Amino acid sequence: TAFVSWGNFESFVSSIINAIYNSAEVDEYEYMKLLVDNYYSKGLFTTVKI
Amino acid sequence: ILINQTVQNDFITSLVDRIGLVVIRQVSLNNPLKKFKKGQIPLGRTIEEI
Amino acid sequence: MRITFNDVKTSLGITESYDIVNAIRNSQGDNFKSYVPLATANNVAEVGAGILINQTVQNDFITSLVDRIGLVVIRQVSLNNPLKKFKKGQIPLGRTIEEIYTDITKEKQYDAEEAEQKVFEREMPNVKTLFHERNRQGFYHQTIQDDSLKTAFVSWGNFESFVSSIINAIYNSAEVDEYEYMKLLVDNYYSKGLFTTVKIDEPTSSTGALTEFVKKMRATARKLTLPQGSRDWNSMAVRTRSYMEDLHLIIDADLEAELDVDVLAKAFNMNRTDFLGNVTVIDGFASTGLEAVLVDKDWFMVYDNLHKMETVRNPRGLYWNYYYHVWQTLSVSRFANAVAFVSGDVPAVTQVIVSPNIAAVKQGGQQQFTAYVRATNAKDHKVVWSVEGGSTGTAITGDGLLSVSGNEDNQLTVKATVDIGTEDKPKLVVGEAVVSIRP
Repeated sequence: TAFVSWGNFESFVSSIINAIYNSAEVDEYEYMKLLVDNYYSKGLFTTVKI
Repeated sequence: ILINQTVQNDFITSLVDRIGLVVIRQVSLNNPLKKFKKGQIPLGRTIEEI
Repeated sequence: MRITFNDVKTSLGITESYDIVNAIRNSQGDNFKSYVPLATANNVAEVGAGILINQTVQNDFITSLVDRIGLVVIRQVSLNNPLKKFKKGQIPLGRTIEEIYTDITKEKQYDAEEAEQKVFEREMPNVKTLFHERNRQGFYHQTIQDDSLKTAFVSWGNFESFVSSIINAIYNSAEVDEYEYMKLLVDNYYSKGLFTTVKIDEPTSSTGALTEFVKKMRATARKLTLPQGSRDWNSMAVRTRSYMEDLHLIIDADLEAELDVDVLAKAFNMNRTDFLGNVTVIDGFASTGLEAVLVDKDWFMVYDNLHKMETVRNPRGLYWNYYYHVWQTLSVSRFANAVAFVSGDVPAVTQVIVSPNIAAVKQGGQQQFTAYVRATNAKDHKVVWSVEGGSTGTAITGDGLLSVSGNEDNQLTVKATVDIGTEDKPKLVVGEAVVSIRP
């Protein structure tokens, strides 16, 4: 009921799957950053004072 | 409905609902007394009856 | 009839600082000593600035003969508008434009035992919309009295050139107005507090302040284009990214000159200091604090609906009337990145954005709202949540979770408030969302 053209309907439909993949990529980046933060939190880095 | 207002679809509240059909009503009127009419007078103004 | 003028002086509308003739005459070793040997100094001085109204001058040898006009020059001018590359196509029919964006979702943990009873569980995607419409309708009117214009010219070339210049003036005026409208778009967007404000010290106070401006510009430009995206540079607070080839920075001429003379003429390897995005120089902004604006190409939503020109003739007055009608839509998109570099005293918090701005919930329903605070400093501010439905049993928690009363039917407004003022005079910044109720 929100569309009057099948092209717009399908174009809007595909964006949901695209958003799913974007969310997956963002979460992967966040996990990779959390690895470094956790390593520092456990005190296993070599700390140089600046 | 007199004077419509914007309506959002139930699945997604951001999208708005469109219109899918417009119809133009057409009527024709006639007068029933046209059978009592006489011809035309191209030139002149007055009719004399004797 | 015969329109004539009498006893008009050559000093029409002139306020002179000093009399140059008197300065030359009363010169004793002054800087005007070089003009003493000149013979026709007074004659040159009284006419050199130009004459506004001329009169008949008789020939100096034969009094009866009258001096004639030797040369006639007609000046032509063409004006354009720099911001024409940002215009979109045409809209023949309809009025409104709808823009739709969809955002990312969340993650859930794997649970085989829990999956037994939740196979058909559903959760809706996050999408939001923006709307634009036509808002400019204008016309330009010009009259031409060609038959009565013939006595002022002696050559058909001059007559045609004058008529063509009259015609071209309309297009020049249209171009000027279009430029002004598209500058007003940016001024209005800033005035409504929708830009992301970057607080600089001053572009003219000191070289340190100017190089700090350069550093902040480069940092913001880099931050705009990260591949993973961000939701800190747009008014709709959606996760989006930009591209360096699409970023446009608009500045003014005094800032450009300050750049060139201060941090480029003394900088070895100047490529480490110059501007990053595509640079456009305008004649400044009306707003007090604005100096530079960095936007995305898709920021502008300028379309045109009508461009036509129609003429009419007066058979009794013997003249033509030309009307040039222009209709346009002038709007901007809140889904694009838009940063404004502002120097001066700006508030700590510029705006608060509630991510679901339109919602619809059931009577026994719940809804989660998220508030984004656009702060110009590094201090973190806390929000307070409220609901103005008016009925008992409807309440919002301190984390933005709203629960609706089981028996009510009223429109609900959710309000997130931040206090940036001091005691006895609070300064509140308010973000609002609208909620509809289903039975």
